[PDB]
Amino acid sequence: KETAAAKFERQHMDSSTSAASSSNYCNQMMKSRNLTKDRCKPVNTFVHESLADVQAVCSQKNVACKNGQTNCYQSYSTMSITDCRETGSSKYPNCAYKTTQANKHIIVACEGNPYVPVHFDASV
Repeated sequence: KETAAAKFERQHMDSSTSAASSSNYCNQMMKSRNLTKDRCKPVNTFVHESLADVQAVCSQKNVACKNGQTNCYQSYSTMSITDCRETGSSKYPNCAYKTTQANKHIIVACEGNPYVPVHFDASV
């Protein structure tokens, strides 16, 4: 169940806001995107740009993925993102996340035809 493309969208797309609204943004979003169901996903980034703009990164700067895969791409421009990271007070099933707002390049791995993001590698 769940294509890689749809999983990327579920984990990493939030085009409904221009930026994280409150310090509770990550706690709410990690839960509601089902990333705290069987485990506290330790780290996860949301992108506040249109899906088209994020898909377009698959046609931007070809770079190495962190594991050495050759199908990663860095956005030419910076993007509004929110980094969500599990904090010291976090213990499944009571997950607790630090919310970190930022504007930076995203790096994604792309696959398929249509060639779309299937993994969030990093931000810089």
